[PDB]
Amino acid sequence: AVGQGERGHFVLKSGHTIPAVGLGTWRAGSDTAHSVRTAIAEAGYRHVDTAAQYGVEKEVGRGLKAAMEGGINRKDLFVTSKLWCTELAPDRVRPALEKTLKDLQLDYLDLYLIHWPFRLKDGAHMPPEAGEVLELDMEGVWREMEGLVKDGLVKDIGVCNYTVAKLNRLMRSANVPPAVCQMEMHPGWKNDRIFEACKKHGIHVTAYSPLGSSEKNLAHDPLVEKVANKLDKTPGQVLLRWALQRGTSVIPKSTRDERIKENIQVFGWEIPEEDFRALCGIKDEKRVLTGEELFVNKTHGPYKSATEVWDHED
Ligand SMILES: NC(=O)c1ccc[n+]([C@@H]2O[C@H](COP(=O)([O-])OP(=O)(O)OC[C@H]3O[C@@H](n4cnc5c(N)ncnc54)[C@H](OP(=O)(O)O)[C@@H]3O)[C@@H](O)[C@H]2O)c1
Repeated sequence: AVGQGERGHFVLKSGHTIPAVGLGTWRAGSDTAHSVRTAIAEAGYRHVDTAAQYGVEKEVGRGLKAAMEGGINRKDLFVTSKLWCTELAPDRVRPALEKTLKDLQLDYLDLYLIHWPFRLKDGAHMPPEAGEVLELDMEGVWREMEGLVKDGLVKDIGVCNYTVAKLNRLMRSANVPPAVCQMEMHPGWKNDRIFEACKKHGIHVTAYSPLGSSEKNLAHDPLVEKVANKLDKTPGQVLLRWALQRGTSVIPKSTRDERIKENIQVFGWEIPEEDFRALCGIKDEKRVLTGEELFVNKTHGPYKSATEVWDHED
């Protein structure tokens, strides 16, 4: 699905549109403001993805402000933030959003996501010590997030890093189902299982770490590079276009102006079926972001391995 032009977009269940390409901001650092302004004003991005836990929201805010002061309406932008683990209790949801909106210098978010489906204690360590991973009242948290929508502070709500079982648990109790499920997706980790479950429920999927992140960057993968040279495009452009053809929005992160400009030029051309199949053919070995260092305590639990974080669905 698409919108057409570099204004390509997907449609959420609420009728609101999400631009197909967004700017990621994890580890964007003290360049964040510049990258956000450049991406929006010069490269024509209309979607920014951030989070409180990234520590860059104030910077994103200054960037968004500068971009809008140059004659772009707030309505045209799509801003996503995320509710962190330590704030996953009903009475912490609203204060967390207000802080995010204040740092971003906004009055509403377009999308507010559960960052991870795990509650952490205040002052939790990495890895977490005994009793620092707490019990999650998912139903109560989600009810409060529905209230944010009702008040108009958030236009849509959703989740990240979910399993099929956790999705079913949420879908049982929810009045407003999740608009978006944001997941690690790239060649080498398709996660078709979660994608199919989201497709069934009409939930839109955003591919995070679409280039394999910093840790396992795929821009010098032999197969990706072969396709890139064949089509006269960059490896990044191929990786991102591959995702759009699967039907997921993408949020590639870069702090370099030229890469920011490149990453959105993924419309008006396609990856042929043979090349698409070859990239899908890369085996799903391992994920870059396991959540092990955030939630796994091997000795005391309650989560003693990475497979327990993903409900044994790998
Ligand atoms: N929900 C979650 O839990 C979650 C988890 C991970 C990520 N995310 C979100 O998704 C966004 C993207 O994921 P990610 O930041 O992990 O990684 P990514 O976008 O897959 O990869 C970014 C890395 O590739 C480089 N890069 C960017 N464009 C390139 C190109 N055209 N050619 C070659 N290299 C390129 C970047 O370096 P330079 O910056 O130096 O250009 C950076 O090192 C994050 O910023 C965040 O918004 C969410």
